[PDB]
Amino acid sequence: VGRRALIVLAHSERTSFNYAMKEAAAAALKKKGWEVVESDLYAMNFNPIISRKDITGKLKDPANFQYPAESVLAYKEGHLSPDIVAEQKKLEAADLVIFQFPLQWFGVPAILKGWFERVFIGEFAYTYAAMYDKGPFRSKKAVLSITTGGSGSMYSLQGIHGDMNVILWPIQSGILHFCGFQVLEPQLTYSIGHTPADARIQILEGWKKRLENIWDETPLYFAPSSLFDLNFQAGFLMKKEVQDEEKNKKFGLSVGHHLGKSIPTDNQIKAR
Amino acid sequence: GRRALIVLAHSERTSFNYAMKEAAAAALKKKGWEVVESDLYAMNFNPIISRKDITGKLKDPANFQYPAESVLAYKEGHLSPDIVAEQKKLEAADLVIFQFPLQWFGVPAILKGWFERVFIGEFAYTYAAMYDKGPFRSKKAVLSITTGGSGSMYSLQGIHGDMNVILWPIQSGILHFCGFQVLEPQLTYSIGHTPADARIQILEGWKKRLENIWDETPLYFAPSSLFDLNFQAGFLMKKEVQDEEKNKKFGLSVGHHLGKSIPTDNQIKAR
Amino acid sequence: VGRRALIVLAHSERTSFNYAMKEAAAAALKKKGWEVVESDLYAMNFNPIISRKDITGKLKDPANFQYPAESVLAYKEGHLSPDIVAEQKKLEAADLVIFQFPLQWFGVPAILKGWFERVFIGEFAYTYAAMYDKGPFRSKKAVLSITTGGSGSMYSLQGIHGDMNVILWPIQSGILHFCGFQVLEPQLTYSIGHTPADARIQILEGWKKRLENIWDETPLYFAPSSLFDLNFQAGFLMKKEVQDEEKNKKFGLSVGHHLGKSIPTDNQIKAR
Amino acid sequence: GRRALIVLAHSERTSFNYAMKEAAAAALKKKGWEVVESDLYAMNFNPIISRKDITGKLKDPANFQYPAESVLAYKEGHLSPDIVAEQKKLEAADLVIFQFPLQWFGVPAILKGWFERVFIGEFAYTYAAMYDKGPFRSKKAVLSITTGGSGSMYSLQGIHGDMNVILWPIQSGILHFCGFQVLEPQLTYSIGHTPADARIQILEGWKKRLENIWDETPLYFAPSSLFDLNFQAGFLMKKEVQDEEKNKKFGLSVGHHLGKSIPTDNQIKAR
Ligand SMILES: Cc1cc2nc3c(=O)[nH]c(=O)nc-3n(C[C@H](O)[C@H](O)[C@H](O)COP(=O)(O)OP(=O)(O)OC[C@H]3O[C@@H](n4cnc5c(N)ncnc54)[C@H](O)[C@@H]3O)c2cc1C
Ligand SMILES: Cc1cc2nc3c(=O)[nH]c(=O)nc-3n(C[C@H](O)[C@H](O)[C@H](O)COP(=O)(O)OP(=O)(O)OC[C@H]3O[C@@H](n4cnc5c(N)ncnc54)[C@H](O)[C@@H]3O)c2cc1C
Ligand SMILES: Cc1cc2nc3c(=O)[nH]c(=O)nc-3n(C[C@H](O)[C@H](O)[C@H](O)COP(=O)(O)OP(=O)(O)OC[C@H]3O[C@@H](n4cnc5c(N)ncnc54)[C@H](O)[C@@H]3O)c2cc1C
Ligand SMILES: Cc1cc2nc3c(=O)[nH]c(=O)nc-3n(C[C@H](O)[C@H](O)[C@H](O)COP(=O)(O)OP(=O)(O)OC[C@H]3O[C@@H](n4cnc5c(N)ncnc54)[C@H](O)[C@@H]3O)c2cc1C
Ligand SMILES: NC(=O)c1ccc[n+]([C@@H]2O[C@H](COP(=O)([O-])OP(=O)(O)OC[C@H]3O[C@@H](n4cnc5c(N)ncnc54)[C@H](O)[C@@H]3O)[C@@H](O)[C@H]2O)c1
Ligand SMILES: NC(=O)c1ccc[n+]([C@@H]2O[C@H](COP(=O)([O-])OP(=O)(O)OC[C@H]3O[C@@H](n4cnc5c(N)ncnc54)[C@H](O)[C@@H]3O)[C@@H](O)[C@H]2O)c1
Repeated sequence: VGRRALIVLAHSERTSFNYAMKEAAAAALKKKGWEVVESDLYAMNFNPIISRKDITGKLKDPANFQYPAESVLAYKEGHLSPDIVAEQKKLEAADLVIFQFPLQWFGVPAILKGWFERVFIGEFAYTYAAMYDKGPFRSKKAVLSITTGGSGSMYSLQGIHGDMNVILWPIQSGILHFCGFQVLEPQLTYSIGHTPADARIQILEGWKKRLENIWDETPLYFAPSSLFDLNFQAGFLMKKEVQDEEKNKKFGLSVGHHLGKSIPTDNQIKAR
Repeated sequence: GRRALIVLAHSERTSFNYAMKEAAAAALKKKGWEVVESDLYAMNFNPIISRKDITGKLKDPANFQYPAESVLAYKEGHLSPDIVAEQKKLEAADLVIFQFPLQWFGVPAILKGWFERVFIGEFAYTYAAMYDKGPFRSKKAVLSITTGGSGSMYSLQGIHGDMNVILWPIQSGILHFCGFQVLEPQLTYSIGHTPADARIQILEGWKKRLENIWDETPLYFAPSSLFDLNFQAGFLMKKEVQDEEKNKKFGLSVGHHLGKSIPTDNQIKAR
Repeated sequence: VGRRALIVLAHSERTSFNYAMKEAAAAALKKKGWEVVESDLYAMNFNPIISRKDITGKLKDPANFQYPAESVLAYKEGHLSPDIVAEQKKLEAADLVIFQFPLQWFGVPAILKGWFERVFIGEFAYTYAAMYDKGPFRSKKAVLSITTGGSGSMYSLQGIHGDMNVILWPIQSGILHFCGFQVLEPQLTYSIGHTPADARIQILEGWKKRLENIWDETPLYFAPSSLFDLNFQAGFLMKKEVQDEEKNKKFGLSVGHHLGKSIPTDNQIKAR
Repeated sequence: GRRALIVLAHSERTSFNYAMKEAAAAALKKKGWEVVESDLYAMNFNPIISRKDITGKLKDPANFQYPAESVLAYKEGHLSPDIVAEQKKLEAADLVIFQFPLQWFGVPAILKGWFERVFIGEFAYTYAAMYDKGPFRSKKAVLSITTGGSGSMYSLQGIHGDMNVILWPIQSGILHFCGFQVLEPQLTYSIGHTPADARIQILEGWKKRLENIWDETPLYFAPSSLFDLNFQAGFLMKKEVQDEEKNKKFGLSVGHHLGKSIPTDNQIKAR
């Protein structure tokens, strides 16, 4: 029939390049016969604060409330807040998830951060049994599309701000891959606010061209979970024999699994 | 007679996070500190940047840009009063303690929003004064983080990976960027599977540390003097500093790894 | 706690239980280091009728006068009547607002009703941009303290008068929450004039005990405004996908958002 | 030759509310009604209950209670003359029309005050005779409300919530409590966004309705016969009526929802 795509947008202004890049992605994907659902978080007045109000039924323990535990029960028993559930249905349907946002304080905007917190509940988005490459969204692909005010030189190995690969790691590994997603190469649009209108149009056309064949792309490299002992008594440490195979190599596996050695160039930006 | 701000991002008074805020307040007051708080959930703090944050005339309502508009609003004094209140707390504060649970490898959304609305240009950073030359070089900040995951999971060989990498965007990208000297984070791992007697110990450990907090060495970040702070040079590391570093085996920091090894616990232990 | 509290009182007699409960609240709060400001509306000879006299400057349109529009301009340009402005300053300062009044005709007294009408002006207390949980007083907490002549059985589900939750809804949702307030559990003191002296003393002591730790209480549940399309073309209706998630559930969200189903027990009286 | 009272709570003669008062007067006179008015703003009506409302000897000036004192003052005939004047209008009136703009989900303060000062015990209610057995069971009342908000906002799925809930305290708690049979309210939503052609239609609709107003079915309120009207029983619903209602899916009314569903438009449409 054709595949489904979710576009999460974290910018308040319709006049923004971020909004322009959401519209371009929708356009490009529909024209290739994709169904396209959106979460325009500001337009939705999405609520990004985790609270008791997120559970609409009986709390297991109202006197000693813990959001991890309570939210998971509420999912299983089906009395999560309906605004959460609506976003979860969009994700279950979605084969590709595009996150369009401006980098703010080296991270996702608060409203997108809150979306992850309220929507990516246990049992739904991760278990513990099944982390990382074995997680519930291993069927799905995700891509970050980020704009910055700072130039790309500032996020180079020798830039004042430092390696962009380090900045992306918590989001791409810690949030997206943790839940199973195969993470595609991020679309980095540097110093957008010093780019003249003719060149922005080019960037949009570049973005649209990429989305034509997005599904065929190689994902970023993360250490398979098979390299680790996935149980508590072992501490989720990297297997003793994998440490032995890696002792000799000069490069580490990834930004987070640098292993006290060099990080593979553009681990979080380019695939191999 | 120094001042301390405690920012707390947890909704429940029954939490260990709340317990660690109370312990810090206690310990600091007893050493003659003034202690101001921002309990963000109790304040029902609003973490979403919007036009409503500027209370006066916009420079350009048809083409609104939060960076530029917020900065004018600071200079002309028509920021939203809830923002201004937090800024006054910071101007007064010598030490800032951020108490929060790690959520999705980061600060909670409400604390993230606080940074976004409160750390406005000209007030918290300019670009002519970045990093060690920034407006808060007089001040010290420390993260106090709790996790659900065990510390083995955030070791070099842990499933989740090096905690130094996770802390970098916050400690360098937000705190140091604005000038703060960043102290060793208080990392309290897998708190919900720590027995009661050991939690009591952790609180007492926290209180003991805060007695002599001010004397501590800060974490190492590359001085901005190692870089060409102008656009034509690209804010790249000076050509002669690259020459001095060519030979060394370790990089400077997590973000300035320079394609080499990261100094062990760059974001966790001081030099 | 160097926090501020406003106590609005709508009873004419100093000999009243209502006055006794104002005094008890002031006592209890001061002793916990609160600043306490009062609006004793009868003692102030407060004027509760909206008129042109409420605007002291130039009317925008004297031939076709509309209090909503004119009052809002007068706030922005700073020429509201000084008696209104005085009350507004009390509100801006106040973290907690306590309304102490006798139920009169299933509602607030006329003088308190007038206070709402003259003091809760647009831009100050509400905009249509920011309604309900996004409103200007989301930082503040409010509580109703109501006395009745009728017994509590009369306002039970099977009482002659009917559910008290229905009676409170217009005030707590329509007035307090509309302006942003987090609304705490109302203090309902039923049939006070047929309570023996020893039990009245108990009620006062109960009230004082509650106010010690008032700030830590959970607020009443109102449907978040994030469940709705906050714009005119959509009709401020509940989002289409939230209605889909709620179609199946047996209980409605609140007294006003009952959705043609059962109302959550004591939605306007107890928190969850 | 029946009589009608029109109570109006709007200050401006240029208002749609005033236009709807004039239309009702017109329509009713033309059908041979006598029409008395209470234009509360024009009367400079005083809506605050005070001691000044009793003009004779108080029973207990040191411990004053408005319920008790006002009732004695009615029986002994020394109520304030402005109250008495309004009471005479009510005694004469067969139909009472309340024309007002919704203000804060309620009647305006001045109309609220009118109820408080005019609807005194013994005159408008006793505890002997509440609801359908009350003194005004001979009379009919109708609310004519204008709103600024659109009707979608007061639908089951509207931001503001069910308008049936909003009307309940007024129609049941004030009007029916005193005996009135309450007719379907005339709801004129978002009048200030209605073009002139459609306003003319609404007025004509109002006038057409008033021609045959007296024949209309009233709104459904639970008869007081479903309850034990005595204090020892607590004015609770009879044990055998609860038994008849156990099985039904819909409750009786908005206030007597009985923990179940409210009958659709209980306070807006007759059954
Ligand atoms: C709180 C906060 C923190 C921040 N922190 C960081 C940080 O840590 N690091 C960092 O690098 N940056 C940071 N920034 C900067 C931020 O990343 C940039 O402001 C953002 O990336 C710019 O993207 P935009 O879509 O908002 O741009 P806009 O300025 O909204 O858009 C750029 C230009 O494109 C124009 N345009 C829009 N659509 C079109 C179209 N279809 N065709 C042609 N022209 C078009 C616009 O009118 C405008 O002139 C921060 C900003 C904020 C508010
Ligand atoms: C949305 C979300 C995302 C998350 N993502 C991550 C993630 O990416 N990585 C990660 O590692 N974790 C994650 N977590 C987990 C989070 O780090 C932990 O839940 C948190 O750190 C636990 O601290 P707490 O204060 O919340 O614990 P609590 O359960 O509130 O406290 C722990 C125990 O201490 C007790 N206690 C309370 N006060 C005292 C006292 N005074 N003295 C002694 N004992 C006391 C409590 O009663 C309880 O038994 C996430 C959680 C959420 C909600
Ligand atoms: C116009 C009007 C309409 C009304 N409509 C309704 C209605 O629709 N529904 C309804 O249920 N009720 C209604 N009522 C009744 C009203 O709610 C009650 O009369 C009111 O709540 C009683 O409170 P009070 O403070 O006036 O009581 P009071 O009678 O003034 O006080 C109660 C008792 O407590 C004593 N007392 C005072 N101070 C102290 C103290 N410090 N310690 C101990 N004892 C003390 C007093 O002397 C007295 O004996 C209405 C009343 C009016 C005037
Ligand atoms: C303090 C306060 C609180 C409020 N609270 C609420 C609330 O909680 N909820 C809510 O929904 N609303 C609320 N409102 C708004 C109120 O409900 C509306 O403003 C009011 O109902 C609109 O009717 P009006 O008579 O005032 O209209 P107007 O605007 O005075 O008149 C309506 C239009 O009809 C025209 N018109 C006048 N006479 C005629 C005629 N003879 N023929 C044809 N056209 C004519 C007028 O010129 C105008 O264009 C509140 C208002 C105030 C002042
Ligand atoms: N990390 C951050 O978020 C960050 C840091 C610094 C600056 N900024 C943003 O960048 C702005 C910097 O402005 P500025 O005063 O430094 O000037 P500018 O950088 O916008 O213009 C001057 C410089 O631009 C460069 N440049 C390259 N191509 C150019 C072209 N075609 N035309 C003109 N200049 C060209 C040149 O090196 C020149 O020295 C800030 O106002 C802010 O918006 C963001
Ligand atoms: N709810 C309450 O508690 C309360 C309290 C007091 C007053 N009120 C009432 O609420 C009113 C608030 O006014 P409002 O916010 O409803 O005004 P509004 O936003 O409805 O007025 C502007 C209208 O014009 C339309 N419009 C104009 N140009 C347009 C265009 N080019 N394309 C599309 N649509 C266009 C807008 O969509 C909108 O419907 C007050 O004046 C008062 O009457 C309500």
